[PDB]
Amino acid sequence: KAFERCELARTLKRLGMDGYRGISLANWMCLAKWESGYNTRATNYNAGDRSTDYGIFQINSRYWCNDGKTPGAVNACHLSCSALLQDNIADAVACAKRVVRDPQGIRAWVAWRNRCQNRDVRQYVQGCGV
Repeated sequence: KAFERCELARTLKRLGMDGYRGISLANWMCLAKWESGYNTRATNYNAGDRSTDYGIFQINSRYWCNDGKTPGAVNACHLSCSALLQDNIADAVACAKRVVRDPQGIRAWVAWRNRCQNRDVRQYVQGCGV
């Protein structure tokens, strides 16, 4: 599913992401925008280390979800990576909450540091009613 900007903003708000572990909704929006363009079926295989990024938040198979073909993988979210490809993002959000509970927080995604950190991220939620 390809989410519309404001549709996603309201959905994440309802799922309790606004201010989760100190992370504002606009930051989560900036993350999803740059990671997948708000698309839930987005996947990216990393030939270099044999892992794959799944879904709207592009969660990696080495630490977070199990896809069976990633060497030395752990499944911290206790989810099949398949779960991160659903139209309903409830599982993806539960796993993203798990990711940020680690010391790095939102910094775990390098794309966040490149395109969101120290930037005006208000634009991602403007006019959405959140």
